[PDB]
Amino acid sequence: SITDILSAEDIAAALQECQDPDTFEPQKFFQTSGLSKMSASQVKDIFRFIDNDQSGYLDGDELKYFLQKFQSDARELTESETKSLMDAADNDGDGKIGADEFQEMVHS
Ligand SMILES: [Ca+2]
Ligand SMILES: [Ca+2]
Ligand SMILES: [Ca+2]
Ligand SMILES: [Ca+2]
Repeated sequence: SITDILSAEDIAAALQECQDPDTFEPQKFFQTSGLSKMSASQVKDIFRFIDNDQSGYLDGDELKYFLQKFQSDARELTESETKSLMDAADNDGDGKIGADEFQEMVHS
């Protein structure tokens, strides 16, 4: 589980940092949560928990509910914040985030 990989305190800190709407920034979240320090294998396990429909890609509602995978009572991302996530990750113009793209974004 995500819980088996990141510390609960770092997750709590990351959510605290982006409590107000339109303050989520991918890079800050990945740093505060500790995701940017994890190995490729650990980042892939997190990717699998976020990919709710097991399509192999993050898209649609999975972006809006991104924080909710870390704590089920977290807020939804705004449309602007979901666009920031896609802008940060997409490199092949398909409008979805593959596992490779996720790894590259997290480690940036
Ligand atoms: Ca490391
Ligand atoms: Ca998916
Ligand atoms: Ca909570
Ligand atoms: Ca893509």
